[PDB]
Amino acid sequence: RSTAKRFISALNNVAERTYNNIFQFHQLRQIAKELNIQVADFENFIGSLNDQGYLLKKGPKVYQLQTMHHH
Repeated sequence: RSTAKRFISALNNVAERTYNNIFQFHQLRQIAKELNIQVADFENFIGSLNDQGYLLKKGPKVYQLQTMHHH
């Protein structure tokens, strides 16, 4: 769960700093690579985060992060 938490923390910070909660699938993958997250199946790792509520699909390739922000 530490890995998923670290990944969500990264998305939360990107969204806060950029005033933008939209991420394409491959952009999520690039962030995961930068954090050295290695999972068996990235698609269903993302799918699990969708199931948990962190990401909502906006079409099959794009996601909206569900987060509080400060700005």
